[PDB]
Amino acid sequence: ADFDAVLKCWGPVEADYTTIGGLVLTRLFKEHPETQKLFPKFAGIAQADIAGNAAVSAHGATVLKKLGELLKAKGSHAAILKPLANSHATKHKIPINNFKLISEVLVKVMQEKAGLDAGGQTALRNVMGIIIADLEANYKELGFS
Ligand code: HEM
Repeated sequence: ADFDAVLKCWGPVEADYTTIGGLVLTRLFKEHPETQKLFPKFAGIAQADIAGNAAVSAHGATVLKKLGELLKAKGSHAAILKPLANSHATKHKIPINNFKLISEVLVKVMQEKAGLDAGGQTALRNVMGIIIADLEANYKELGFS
């Protein structure tokens, strides 16, 4: 049910993953400035210059596309999410807490831009909690605790 609740508001997100993606990463770097150093391609860009940066928006689209693919998948999740844990722990070196930060940014962006109401916000927090718990478990399998 919670996946369906999010999907009832996903139209404006998938309509323009680049614009919405840029809003998400811009807001992440604004509100949680310590996250910006986790993207070496973007670390050091003055905050005022992020909203208009096309590469930031393209990278925001990547996360939103993958979340959409996690919402619409008819086969194994687990198979979509294990590779994500692997790359984020071993290649990108992203501490787990950062996933909670980006999830809360997305909740707020969807409230503002995608009509996600109180119940939908709870549903999205539940979905993101499922995802984050799986990432955390897979991180631990790799030795990250
Ligand atoms: C559930 C949340 C997230 C999803 C679905 C997601 C998804 C992705 C995907 C699909 C890629 C490209 C393929 C790969 O390398 O695995 C990627 C790359 C990356 N992600 Fe994430 N990500 C998430 C959260 C984060 C967070 C919280 C950060 C840092 C705050 C982060 C930082 C990165 C970086 C640095 C890359 C590499 C970008 C590049 O190659 O320039 N991701 N992510």
